[PDB]
Amino acid sequence: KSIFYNQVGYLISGDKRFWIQAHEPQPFALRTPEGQAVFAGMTKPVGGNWYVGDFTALRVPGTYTLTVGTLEARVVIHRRAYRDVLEAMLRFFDYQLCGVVLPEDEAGPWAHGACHTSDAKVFGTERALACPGGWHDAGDYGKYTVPAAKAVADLLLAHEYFPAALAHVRPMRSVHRAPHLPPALEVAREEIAWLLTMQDPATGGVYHKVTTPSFPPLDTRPEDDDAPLVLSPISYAATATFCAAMAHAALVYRPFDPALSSCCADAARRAYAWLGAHEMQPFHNPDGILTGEYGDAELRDELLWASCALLRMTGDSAWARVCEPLLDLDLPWELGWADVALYGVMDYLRTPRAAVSDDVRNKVKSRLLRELDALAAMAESHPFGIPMRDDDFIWGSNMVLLNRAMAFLLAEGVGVLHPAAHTVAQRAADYLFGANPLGQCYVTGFGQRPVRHPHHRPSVADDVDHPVPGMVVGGPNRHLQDEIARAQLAGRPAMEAYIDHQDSYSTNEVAVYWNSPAVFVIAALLEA
Ligand SMILES: OC[C@H]1CNC[C@@H](O)[C@@H]1O[C@@H]1O[C@H](CO)[C@@H](O)[C@H](O)[C@H]1O
Ligand SMILES: OC[C@H]1CNC[C@@H](O)[C@@H]1O[C@@H]1O[C@H](CO)[C@@H](O)[C@H](O)[C@H]1O
Ligand SMILES: [Ca+2]
Ligand SMILES: [Zn+2]
Repeated sequence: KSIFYNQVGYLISGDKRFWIQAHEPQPFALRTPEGQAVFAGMTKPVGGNWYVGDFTALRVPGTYTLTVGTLEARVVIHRRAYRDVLEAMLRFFDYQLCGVVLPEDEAGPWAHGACHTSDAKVFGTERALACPGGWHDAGDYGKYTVPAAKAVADLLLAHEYFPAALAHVRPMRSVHRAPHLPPALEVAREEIAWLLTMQDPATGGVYHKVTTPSFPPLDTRPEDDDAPLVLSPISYAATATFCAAMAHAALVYRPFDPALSSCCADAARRAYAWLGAHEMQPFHNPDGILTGEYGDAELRDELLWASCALLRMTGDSAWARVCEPLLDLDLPWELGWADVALYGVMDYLRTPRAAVSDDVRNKVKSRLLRELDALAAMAESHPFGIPMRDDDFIWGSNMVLLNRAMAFLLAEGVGVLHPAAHTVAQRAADYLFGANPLGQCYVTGFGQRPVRHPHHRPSVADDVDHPVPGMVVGGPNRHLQDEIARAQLAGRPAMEAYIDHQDSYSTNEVAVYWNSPAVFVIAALLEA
């Protein structure tokens, strides 16, 4: 029996809330560290056992003691409460670096030598290839094209939308090339550079992944993983998500790295030439390969994103001939990793009005507004005010929640101003930081109940005790898709289907595409 609140803190000019399981409204106070009362209010019902306490009006920064009943919590008010967590969430990408020496001056206890240096065999051939750099996908050391495209798309979007907030954070600056680009672009260049090695120079097709034939033991240090590396076959999705992320990078890097920008635009075109010459065939793990499949039977949403990305890159009206029919389909307007349509929607809507049908544009703008209203309706009925239903608590539910928060924020930039946008973003950060039924801070190294045992090979393998900070875990998953979850979590409601245990990969794994929308959301809150 306790207080559920944002364990990282609150913004001076932002919404401040706490939750408790109660039966009636209770008086509550916020005190200074000495004990003097500064704010007083009454709790109020929100659904079931849930009562809220809103202390938004308390604008004087500081470390306050919140008291309700006999319970006590330590809360923090600061003009930049989330800067530290944002910096850590952005440094996670530098911790995930493959084939790069991470020095102790930058990485501290989690420093290591260059891992996965050896070349990879192209599956079913004797041909080898060097595909170095990039990020280890998650808790495993695999490098997967499809989810990598989402991680890049998100960081580029965060820099485009919130560069002022991102300017206050510092990545592992000493491992990147000089002159130093803005923080998010410096971190994302590494993954973009790697992604280019994945494209077949012969055809323009992109390899789905570069992984060892199977998952090594959970206790493997990055440099001790020495099984042969295999390039899984070229896939439609890998190629289409690559084209999309590459054209986006071409626009963003134009004033910062013109050579990379040019290199990315040509790589996107060749990848689009591959799409029109090939069939929409889903990927399936070939015999022997037992690593993450990242499969998807629906590939029109990837074509939509790759077309719209090139439409925004070129600014050519000719591309709308291909976008506009795809924009008419009943595809889920989502932010990945498998349903990517919203990225295409965004790219289309952020293209000059002259190159698009003003009527298709309005229909697209209207669908998005209805989509936001549906997310807003869910948040209005959820006691934590998050656009979530019990059935949305799936594998990587924190990404579902963050992508939804991110959907509201992206829309603010294409004239779709929902009155719920900022509340939803605040509630999503509160949830992530401990305002959930488990009182769990879903980020490592932060809050009073941080994640101590994630499914992360460098954090399990090392003898440090504390895991790498700034890692966002998948979160509660009702399907119980691992032995530890099947064992400990049967019968538990959707939001409580989480376990802080290293073997629970379905609720406790970390990932590059789970940290990326967190970076967007946190930067949005700081900026506004
Ligand atoms: O479900 C597949 C994996 C999700 N990403 C990283 C992997 O570590 C997860 O996989 C499995 O790793 C296990 C945990 O040690 C090992 O037990 C298994 O034999 C793999 O399925
Ligand atoms: O758990 C994060 C990923 C670690 N590397 C291997 C991938 O299989 C893991 O991914 C997720 O895989 C799941 C199994 O197909 C899919 O259910 C999830 O939506 C992915 O996050
Ligand atoms: Ca898809
Ligand atoms: Zn590596």
